[PDB]
Amino acid sequence: IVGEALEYVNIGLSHFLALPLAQRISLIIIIPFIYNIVWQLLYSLRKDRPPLVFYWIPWVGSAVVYGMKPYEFFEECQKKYGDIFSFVLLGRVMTVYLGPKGHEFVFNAKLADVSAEAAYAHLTTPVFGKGVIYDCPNSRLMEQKKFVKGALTKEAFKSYVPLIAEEVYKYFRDSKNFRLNERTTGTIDVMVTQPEMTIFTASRSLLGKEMRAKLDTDFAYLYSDLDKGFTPINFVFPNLPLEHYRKRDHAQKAISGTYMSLIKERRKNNDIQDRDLIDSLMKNSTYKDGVKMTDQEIANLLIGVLMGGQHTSAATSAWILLHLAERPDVQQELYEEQMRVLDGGKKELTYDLLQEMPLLNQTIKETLRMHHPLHSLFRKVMKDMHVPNTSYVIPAGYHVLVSPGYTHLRDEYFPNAHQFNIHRWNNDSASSYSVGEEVDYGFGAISKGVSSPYLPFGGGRHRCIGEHFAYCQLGVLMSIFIRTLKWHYPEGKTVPPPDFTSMVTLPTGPAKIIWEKRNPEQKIGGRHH
Ligand code: HEM
Ligand SMILES: O[C@](Cc1ccccc1Cl)(Cn1cncn1)C1(Cl)CC1
Repeated sequence: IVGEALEYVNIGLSHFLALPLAQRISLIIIIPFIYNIVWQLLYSLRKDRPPLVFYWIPWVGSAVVYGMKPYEFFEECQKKYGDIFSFVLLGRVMTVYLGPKGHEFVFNAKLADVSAEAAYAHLTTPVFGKGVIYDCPNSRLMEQKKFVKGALTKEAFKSYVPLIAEEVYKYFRDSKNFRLNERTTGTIDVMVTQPEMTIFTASRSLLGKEMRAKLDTDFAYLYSDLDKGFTPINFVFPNLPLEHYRKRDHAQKAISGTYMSLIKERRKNNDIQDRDLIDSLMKNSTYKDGVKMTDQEIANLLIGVLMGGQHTSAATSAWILLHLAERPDVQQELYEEQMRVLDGGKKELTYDLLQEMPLLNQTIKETLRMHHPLHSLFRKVMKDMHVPNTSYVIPAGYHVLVSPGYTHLRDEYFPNAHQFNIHRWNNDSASSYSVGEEVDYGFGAISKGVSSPYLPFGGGRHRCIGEHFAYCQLGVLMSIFIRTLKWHYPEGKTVPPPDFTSMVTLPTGPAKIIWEKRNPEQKIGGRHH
């Protein structure tokens, strides 16, 4: 009968629970291994799902290959499966949609369909603090971006340019990496100098002289502490009780405390001007429902703004230096533009004159094409998503992944994509531009279409608002580098490959260049010890 088989189910169960633990832990790995494999083969039979990349190790998925070489990973998947495909990543299912259609499917997705803050809050909230960026409803984000943008105006950039210039010259004068008054040539690691120059120039201009002054003290170590807490590791283990995580948390409290100290001091003195982003957020951080940002939230939002601009910009100036190091022809061409626009150095650099340096701006544009700082952008899917002109459905709980930086490197959209060529942007020197209709999500009119193959600043509701600041900063910095120095590689060295494991696609260090003064006898004035 069949009842006697049912007895043997029970018997077999009892014999299973009595196996030697050698065989039993052997089975606790062999069962999920086999089940994973069986599940994938079953999955490939669904026609309402994008092809899923095969993987051996459950939960881990394609994490290794994706983690180390994501563009190579995407190209292989693209050849095998086309532009839409899925892969497992440390517990999650990522659906990749490559190319301009993918830009459109993700950046222009319905607010109800996808969530950025659901993807990122665990990465950023620990670092920035509560109440801001991804620790708040999207509508709050939209207004925060409006608040920050309102400090990032043309009139602010006119005032930031000499402050940024002052910092670059102070760095050339005082830093051990240069000391131009004492040395006429030297070797630097751009992954040491550019992060420093970046935080010095961004602090001075966006936070002001007090906050810049504090980076000359041991307080600077908190920034370094806070900086470590910004790592992909936060995606799997956002909070685990080790030391790294406590120095981070301490840094957040300590730095936000310093900003709040200055904010409350400015208000108690009625010392509220138009100097910096701090003045600006103090005068302009009331939401449309009338709720005012707290001083804590203002401080946290300052941290997020500085942190965002820090890693994107520092990686970008590093790459610019690295590409130009093997292109003395491009340095020469940029130097001639500087001499023409600044009347042989006699004109002081201003924001308006920066806008008349198309080749310098094209050099930034081309670096951002070859080295998009963020190789992958994510959203969590909130509701089932039908993929147009397919029968594909992306179910809620999945994640979508868009990669404009991958398209940046495709010969079909950029001929000879792997060649650094600033002249591919001749008569097209703008950081970005909308080829047509606009829309406003709450922080200004931006392009409605997100189909450009070039999208260094993303698009849609989550689009960057830092692009003009980053061009101002990079522009001032590279204008001074060009006028002051020539540089090249040590023998046999060339452009390093990207390190894709970090949060930005920074160069693999150490990435060293050799500088020499164009004018060995030129002195940088000012007092120093
Ligand atoms: C070369 C420099 C930069 C590049 C290439 C860059 C790139 C991007 C990209 C691709 C996004 C969209 C992210 C997504 O869709 O998930 C973004 C968003 C954003 N960025 Fe930047 N960024 C840069 C610098 C900056 C700077 C300097 C600031 C501030 C001064 C900044 C602040 C922001 C903010 C507030 C968002 C909005 C995020 C959201 O709404 O979800 N970024 N950036
Ligand atoms: O978009 C960011 C997050 C981010 C967004 C706004 C402000 C700061 C940060 Cl760090 C990075 N970023 C974007 N612009 C500046 N930083 C990443 Cl790390 C990709 C998810």
